[PDB]
This record gives sequence, structure tokens and C-alpha cells, in this order.
Amino acid sequence: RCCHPQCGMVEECRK
Repeated sequence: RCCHPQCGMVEECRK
């Protein structure tokens, strides 16, 4: 999925 700060990843991605 898009876990990028640009997409709006409210939760810090694992990678």
C-alpha cells in the first residue's frame, strides 16, 4: 500500500 507521508500515512511505516 501507500504508506508514504504524501499519501497520508498516519502510522509510521515499518520500512
